[PDB]
Amino acid sequence: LAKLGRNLTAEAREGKLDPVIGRNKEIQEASEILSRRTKNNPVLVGDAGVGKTAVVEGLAQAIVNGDVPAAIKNKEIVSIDISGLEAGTQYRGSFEENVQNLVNEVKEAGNIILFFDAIHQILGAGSTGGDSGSKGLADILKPALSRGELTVIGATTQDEYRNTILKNAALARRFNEVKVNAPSAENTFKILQGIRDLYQQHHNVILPDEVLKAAVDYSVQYIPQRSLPDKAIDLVDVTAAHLAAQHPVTDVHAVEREIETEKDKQEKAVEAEDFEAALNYKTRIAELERKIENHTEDMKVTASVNDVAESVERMTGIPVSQMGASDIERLKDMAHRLQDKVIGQDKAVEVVARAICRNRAGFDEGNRPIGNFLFVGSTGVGKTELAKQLALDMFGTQDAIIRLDMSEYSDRTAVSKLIGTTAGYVGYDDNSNTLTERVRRNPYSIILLDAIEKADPQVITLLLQVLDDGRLTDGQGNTVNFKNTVIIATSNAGFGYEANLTEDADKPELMDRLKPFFRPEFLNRFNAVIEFSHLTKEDLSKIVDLMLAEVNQTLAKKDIDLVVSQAAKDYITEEGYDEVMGVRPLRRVVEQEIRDKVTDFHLDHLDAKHLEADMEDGVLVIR
Amino acid sequence: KAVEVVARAICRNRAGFDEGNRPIGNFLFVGSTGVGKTELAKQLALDMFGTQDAIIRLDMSEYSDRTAVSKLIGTTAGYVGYDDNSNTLTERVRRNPYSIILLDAIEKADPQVITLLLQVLDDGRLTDGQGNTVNFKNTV
Amino acid sequence: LAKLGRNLTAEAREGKLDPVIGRNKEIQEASEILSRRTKNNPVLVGDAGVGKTAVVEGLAQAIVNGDVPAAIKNKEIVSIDISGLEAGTQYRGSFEENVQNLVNEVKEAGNIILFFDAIHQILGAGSTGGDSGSKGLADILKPALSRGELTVIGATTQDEYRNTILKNAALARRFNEVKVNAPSAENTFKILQGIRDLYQQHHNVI
Repeated sequence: LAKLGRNLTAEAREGKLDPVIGRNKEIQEASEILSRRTKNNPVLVGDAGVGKTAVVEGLAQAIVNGDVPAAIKNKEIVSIDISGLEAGTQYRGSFEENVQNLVNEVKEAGNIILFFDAIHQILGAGSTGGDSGSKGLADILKPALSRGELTVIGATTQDEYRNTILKNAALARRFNEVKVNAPSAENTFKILQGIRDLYQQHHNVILPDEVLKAAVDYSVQYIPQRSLPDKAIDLVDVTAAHLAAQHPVTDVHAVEREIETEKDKQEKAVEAEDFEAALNYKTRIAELERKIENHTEDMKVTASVNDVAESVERMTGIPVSQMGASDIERLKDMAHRLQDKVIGQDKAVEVVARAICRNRAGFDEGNRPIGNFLFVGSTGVGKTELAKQLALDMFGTQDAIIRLDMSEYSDRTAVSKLIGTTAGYVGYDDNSNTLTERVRRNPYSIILLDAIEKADPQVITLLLQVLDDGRLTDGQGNTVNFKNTVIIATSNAGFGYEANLTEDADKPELMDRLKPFFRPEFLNRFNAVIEFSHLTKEDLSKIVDLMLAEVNQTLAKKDIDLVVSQAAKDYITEEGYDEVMGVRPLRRVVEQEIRDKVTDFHLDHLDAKHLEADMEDGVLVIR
Repeated sequence: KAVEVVARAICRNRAGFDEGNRPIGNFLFVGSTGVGKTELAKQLALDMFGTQDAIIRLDMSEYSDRTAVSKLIGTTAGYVGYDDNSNTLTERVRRNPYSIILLDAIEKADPQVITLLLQVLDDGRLTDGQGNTVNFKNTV
Repeated sequence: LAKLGRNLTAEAREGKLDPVIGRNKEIQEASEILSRRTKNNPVLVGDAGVGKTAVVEGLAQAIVNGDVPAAIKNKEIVSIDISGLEAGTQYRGSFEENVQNLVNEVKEAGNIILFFDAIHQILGAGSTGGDSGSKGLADILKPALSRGELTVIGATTQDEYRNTILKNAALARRFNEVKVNAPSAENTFKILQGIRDLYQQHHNVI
């Protein structure tokens, strides 16, 4: 049926396959794929182009070489291309007979195996979910499964397998589950030596062992993707692309165009039978051809392994050139690296970092999402620095984070004064535009529940009781499976007191103040809690030292950099350390005080490097 | 002193001294209708932009919590969706990413109605009801 | 496929292009556009007739003159006109075979690059937003992206790129983002001297 398709054993008989190894255990697991006499259609799993096809091609290779038992002797494999469904019908004719014509050859041809890369869409012409009623093959093959005539094999998503329950009588009573995969870095390296000999000749590049190791050992730290085993190709591909910026302009064709001229004269010298001239041209061209071929030797492509490691930053934008051998370095130092940029209490990192530590170390129970975190505080700096700064040390950019706005969950005001009514609480922020499509790209993300208190304890109770098993069944009956997800829930906290030096006198009573909108069943699921702790009349200058740095970092884009006095604090803090507000005035005073004065002197075209921001009597007079 | 508030924002932007992500900044004029209400927005538009194009007025009269029972334009449910992306909000914001916004008379509504826009102007970006993001440049 | 289109390198070989410069950094950024062996379909950005086509024409010029590495030697560029979709069918026949016939030449002809000025509408016959279900090319090319047969390149609005999330598996796992543009007035002036010699002769003006 490779007519109509691709005969995979025929390409195996011709040596057309990539002999990748280390996947031998999945060929060992293919001992049952080939041997089961009935009800024998497995359920493979893998990524798009993962190479689980290459396993079955590796199985086909095992069939050609006789590395298989006699149960599968002389059994051909053909890949049936369902993606070419309806091709050639013009949507005026029919295809369903070309499906029964797949059956009509192999039922009598005898000893045919059939293959697919990945299918769920076959059950469109069958029993499926959202794509029910569409065109497919199952209307012809679902009988073939029930009859036991055709066995067609291939992979899909393990969570897509849930639709077996729709027609379990045809699918559950004919299938057997495969153990998914185990892409270890140990077998990666031997493959990576196979990868260079496949690609390093493309760009005249050398990819030694330290580059292959660095392509995974250095990159694994910053790749949360399932596509890591092939990320090493991207790094050496982009490396050659960036190294190719050295020699894009060799005029190899300047000599080739000379040869085509001299050869064109040579052809005319021959027709005139002038062979002193014809020989002279063959003489020159031979030298000219040797000149071209020798240009290759002046274009050796050699990255340093440090340059390959720098490729990880160039096309990602993640400032990590300082690294590293950083399996442990990040575990211990990212916690210290955080607090250098934090404005608030210091014990918050020990709560959140340890969960990033024990997971990355691998010391975590068999089924736990990271753990449920609760930060009690108020809006602004205290609310957002933790989630933002963790995301930049964990993941580097503003991608793997979702904010759950409880403002859409106001029990008091949900009468469509704002976004909607009470009925808007369900369904939309369960799987709709857009929740799940971001959870699937980022199974691992930061969840932020913004300000718990807006709703009934049952609203908030739904998510947290369900995060025990790292799995949530949505309104449509589909299950989202959570990997390694951290939730930082947030509330509007505080406490009323006698004197500002007695704010921290009543420690557990913060939870009693916040009690009305939750219960101990909600509280006891959290990892000890992160406190309310306040802005102190203490080293305020650390905020001012960073803000002043943000001024010059902002001005540095136009090569503008002033001297800024540390005495700027003396006018800022006067409102800054007000316990009523916290860190509210800090940004408002600086962005008003300096910004306007530096603007007035750019008009005089004065060089910033010789101007000094020196305040006098609470007024900034830049020198 | 009203010009020193509004002109400086037209000055520091045009000079290029502005943080990496700020729409211009949020301004509030407390006053009453007539001359005091409208001269600032109109006269700034003629010195910034010269004609009656880059300016939208958000009528809070459509946001009366007390009277939205369809005595006038509509009910409470008319508060959402229409003055978020509908005929015509966004097609004017796309021609004029930079425009003057006028919120006419805050007091007509619940603080949560007015709170929506202003908490979202921090990053110069607003996600609408259809899941699309409007990106604000240099908007006052 | 310039039949059916416009062969941009052929017009580059004939000296039919406007040699605008100052955009060399976007040709330097086209070092990856030409060289990436797989998952190599960039995401350009620009204004309508901005001349980001002129960059790729400037890239085509770089290919003709050998100002490019060997990764892209003898690689032709053709502009495939999606705006002529359904042209000649009378809305009685079909076009989807004339799409598979774009594939059928270049898959075996070898060493063809394909171009578009600006596309979002391809995913109408695919996965898009408001214009989902309309006619397009993506039903034939989205497999071609997954297979790695055809790479077609061009620009759009950077905010329109948000629809990648709909079929990220075909689009996010096959694309790379371009740094948009930087039209400075410094390089404008040298162009402006090129603009007068192109137009000042039209009206006998200096």
